Amino acid sequence: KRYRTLLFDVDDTILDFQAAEALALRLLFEDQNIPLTNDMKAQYKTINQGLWRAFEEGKMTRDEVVNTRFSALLKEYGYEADGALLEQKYRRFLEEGHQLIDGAFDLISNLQQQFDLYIVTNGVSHTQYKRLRDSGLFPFFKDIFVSEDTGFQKPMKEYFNYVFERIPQFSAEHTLIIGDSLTADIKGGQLAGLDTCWMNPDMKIIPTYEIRKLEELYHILNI
Ligand SMILES: [Cl-]
Ligand SMILES: [Cl-]
Ligand SMILES: [Mg+2]
Repeated sequence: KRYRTLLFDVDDTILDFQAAEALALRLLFEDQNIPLTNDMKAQYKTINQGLWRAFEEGKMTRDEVVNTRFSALLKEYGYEADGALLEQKYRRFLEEGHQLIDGAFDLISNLQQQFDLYIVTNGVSHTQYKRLRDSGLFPFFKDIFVSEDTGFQKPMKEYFNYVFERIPQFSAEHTLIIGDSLTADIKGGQLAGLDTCWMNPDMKIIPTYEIRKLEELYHILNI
């Protein structure tokens, strides 16, 4: 077939969020003069993933996710913390990290010439615009669809409906979504009636395609 419209997730799809996060956590903890252990990093990631999942399922706001993750983590290690203040510091550090996924720039640069590209993301709009710009990816996308502007969030069908209504001459059948989240991107997109491409470099709901490297999309899209 011949897709015309490509919906990209941002974090761990085209930008290396793991890298950004690793640095921002270190800088947050340095700032707070709190030792950051490998165990603490592992617990952060379970806590953070659990909060985001709760948000995705509609049990929590995104503000709560971001403003309680650090207070919840530190509580388990004997520190009482202002979650909101720590998130403000963290956010400032995170926005400086604009590390790319291997081959992302080249890929997006080439695909822009033959497809219409859109961003679909639940991340903080200020954060996503800055990193997309600093990485060089920004100019290639026709529109940016952030959860915070919609009243909903990936994977919710109402988020994808908001997106579809706002893409001119939208055709589900000629639309591919590319993303790393099996639940947010792949299951969201499939339920919303779209083909899906699961970005899964670490080889962890059946997608139309599953890839290890962004460069595999050249073959999938026949170009
Ligand atoms: Cl997202
Ligand atoms: Cl975040
Ligand atoms: Mg992602």
